[PDB]
Amino acid sequence: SRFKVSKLMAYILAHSPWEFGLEPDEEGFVSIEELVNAVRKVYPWVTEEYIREIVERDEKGRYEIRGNKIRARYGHSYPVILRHEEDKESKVLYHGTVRRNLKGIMREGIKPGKRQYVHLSINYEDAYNTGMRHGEDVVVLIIDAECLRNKGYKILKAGKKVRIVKHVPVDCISGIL
Amino acid sequence: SRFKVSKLMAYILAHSPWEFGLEPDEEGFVSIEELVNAVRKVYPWVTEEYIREIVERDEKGRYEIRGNKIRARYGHSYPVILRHEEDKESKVLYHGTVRRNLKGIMREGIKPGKRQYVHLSINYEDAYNTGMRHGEDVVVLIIDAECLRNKGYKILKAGKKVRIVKHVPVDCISGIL
Ligand SMILES: NC(=O)c1ccc[n+]([C@@H]2O[C@H](COP(=O)([O-])OP(=O)(O)OC[C@H]3O[C@@H](n4cnc5c(N)ncnc54)[C@H](O)[C@@H]3O)[C@@H](O)[C@H]2O)c1
Ligand SMILES: NC(=O)c1ccc[n+]([C@@H]2O[C@H](COP(=O)([O-])OP(=O)(O)OC[C@H]3O[C@@H](n4cnc5c(N)ncnc54)[C@H](O)[C@@H]3O)[C@@H](O)[C@H]2O)c1
Ligand SMILES: [Cl-]
Ligand SMILES: [Cl-]
Ligand SMILES: [Cl-]
Repeated sequence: SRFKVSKLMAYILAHSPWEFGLEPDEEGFVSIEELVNAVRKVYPWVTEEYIREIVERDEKGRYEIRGNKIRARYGHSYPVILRHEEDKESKVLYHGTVRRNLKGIMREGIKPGKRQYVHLSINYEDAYNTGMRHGEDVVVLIIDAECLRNKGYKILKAGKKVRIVKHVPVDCISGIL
Repeated sequence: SRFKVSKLMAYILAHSPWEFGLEPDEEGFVSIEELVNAVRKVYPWVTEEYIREIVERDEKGRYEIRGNKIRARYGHSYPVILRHEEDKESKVLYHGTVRRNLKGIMREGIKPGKRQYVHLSINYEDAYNTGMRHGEDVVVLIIDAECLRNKGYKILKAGKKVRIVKHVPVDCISGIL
């Protein structure tokens, strides 16, 4: 299925490319035919046209093709240089987490942890879906983006609905749902 | 949670699809995006990727995806046409029920009742758990599957653990757990 192939694409591109012999450039980009060969290791119906259709029909916009190079735009577990467009439009953003983290967040703000950035969503639905990775008892913080920027933070457009920012101080959290 | 959304998928696919606007075919298949859109009236965060993940991780293999369509494989409360492969490898199967039904079963054998088929399990554990739906005083009948096949019956692979047979005569009940 496209879903299964996409999961392997995320694994290869965002998490363990070297296991397959790929060498991401400093922005995550690999050659698409190396990627296609690696995916056929597992799913041999896959071709370059199939990879491209997945990229182009992705509602997240989580993949990016440039020439015959391809990457995950965001969410890697390894360091990448993220040179993304600034979001200046959004007034409200959302961060999904589990309730046990509120204690930390309300006194520390939202911190990027082991990533370069904190990940937000322009929709509460997406923030909830992502906050679910850490457990059942999901809460979604409402974030004041104009307040973020006025503190001097820049908000980048990592995906269609994903937004990233170095940090969210408590002052910028305007509700919990 | 995956629990609640799987329960809603079971309700929709196996019990009440019409109330959601879906129109199962003669085999119980609905379009996946129709299903996703139905589930999102209750759990608005649910995506098609989340539903495909549930199908994949279901330890029963109770859902089936065929192309862009999805069904419950067995266990509907409404009548559906069942074209599953024949199980020839299992030698013993299990039927979980409650003690009060023993008087009926030993008089008559195991009867499909409202369903097209009796539902058996590959696994003693799962037979027990399913039997608990009808009360707390559960007994699991050991069924001679080789006997059923020598008697004519065709046993089918409804699920990865579920097997279905039209009727189990008393002569085929090898014991009581
Ligand atoms: N969480 C969201 O709202 C959201 C939005 C869009 C995309 N995503 C995607 O999900 C993945 C990242 O998941 P994630 O956002 O859970 O990050 P993560 O998986 O790296 O986990 C970091 C966790 O730390 C928690 N945390 C942050 N500040 C804290 C503090 N001060 N004290 C205690 N805990 C704190 C966060 O809420 C989060 O649960 C990426 O692929 C990203 O693109 C998440
Ligand atoms: N019974 C099991 O061990 C078992 C195994 C695998 C899956 N399941 C699943 O459980 C769901 C319901 O299955 P079920 O088997 O509980 O059936 P069911 O819920 O449709 O109820 C039928 C009941 O009638 C009882 N019965 C059968 N013959 C009888 C007789 N002659 N006299 C009196 N009572 C009699 C059965 O033991 C059962 O308790 C289905 O989705 C099915 O796939 C059940
Ligand atoms: Cl990922
Ligand atoms: Cl505007
Ligand atoms: Cl059910």
